[PDB]
Amino acid sequence: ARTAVCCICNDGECQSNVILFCDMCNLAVHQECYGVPYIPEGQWLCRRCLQSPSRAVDCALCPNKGGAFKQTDDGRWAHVVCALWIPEVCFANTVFLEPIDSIEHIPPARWKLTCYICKQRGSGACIQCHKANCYTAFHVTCAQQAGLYMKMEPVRKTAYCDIHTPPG
Ligand SMILES: [Pr+3]
Ligand SMILES: [Zn+2]
Ligand SMILES: [Zn+2]
Ligand SMILES: [Zn+2]
Ligand SMILES: [Zn+2]
Ligand SMILES: [Zn+2]
Repeated sequence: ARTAVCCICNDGECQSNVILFCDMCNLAVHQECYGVPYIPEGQWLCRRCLQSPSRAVDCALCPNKGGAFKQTDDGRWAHVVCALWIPEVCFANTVFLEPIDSIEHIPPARWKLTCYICKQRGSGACIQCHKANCYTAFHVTCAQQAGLYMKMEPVRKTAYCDIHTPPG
């Protein structure tokens, strides 16, 4: 395996929890952000390149492409980071961080919000600014690519619009 920031947490701090590179698509992920408890001595492939090596995939939860995908339990693909941040979604196995399931428990309202970053409605499940009584909505990956503050912390997962970026 080959051991640039982890595209799930956007942190470059490598260490016991290394950043792996897919030997086919050059995806870079922490073994703990993507669910890789054992690293192979030879080539490592992400789940997308194991299954759909010559075809990119769509996220079931956002309109954006690229980054780190797992299969869902219902015939789709989703971003790890989208599954992490949407409250009703989860991972069936929390060590392997797969499959992504419970997408059917997302309230229809999330698909009716308008992402204020890409301005699209109905193309993914939005989350909202964690600020009380701020209703600004965004896709998880749109918040990531736009550089909004997004923190997971022992586990609370708080994301903020640019008005409400918290002290730090
Ligand atoms: Pr299920
Ligand atoms: Zn990471
Ligand atoms: Zn790959
Ligand atoms: Zn996504
Ligand atoms: Zn968006
Ligand atoms: Zn806000």
